[PDB]
Amino acid sequence: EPVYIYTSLAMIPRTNRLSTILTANRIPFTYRDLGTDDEARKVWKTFSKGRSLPGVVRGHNDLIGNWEEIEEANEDYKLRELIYD
Amino acid sequence: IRKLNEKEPVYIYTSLAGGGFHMIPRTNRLSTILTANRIPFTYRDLGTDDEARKVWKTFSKGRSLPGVVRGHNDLIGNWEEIEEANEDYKLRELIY
Repeated sequence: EPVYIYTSLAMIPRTNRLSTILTANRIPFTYRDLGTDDEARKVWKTFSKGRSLPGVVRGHNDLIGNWEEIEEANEDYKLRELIYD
Repeated sequence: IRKLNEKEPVYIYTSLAGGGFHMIPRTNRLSTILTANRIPFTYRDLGTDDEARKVWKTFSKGRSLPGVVRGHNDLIGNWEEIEEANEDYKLRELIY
């Protein structure tokens, strides 16, 4: 399943940190800009439960976590949380 | 398999970490033009998007980024070609 970093390009530098963490864990990703991407907007609004952007989404609508949660999985180094939910 | 009975998606191919000459201002200008013609789009970042990178390398003919692409690989035009066209665009994306 493809992995995305949900963002708002017009969110904050935190996107760059997220990108660095995924690359470090050899996780390929592409960006999704909620400023222009209605699918991403729908997914983030439905599932974020008020969590702030940015974040990581797998496939069409599997919200893995926002930046803070991704940070947390990374210091536990279980960021490959996102392939097993 | 792919979904039927819908419009081909439209992309602005760009490089979000810049580098390319006037990459961000030209991207911003492209965005304004597409929005002006009421054309929905998403960005493709060639820095992280390998297929978008491959598409541009194959079809750009040396044209500089950013540009507009329809579907998987229908390069409509780069920023300059798109700039000139700003008479009717809808015709070049939807009628072609």
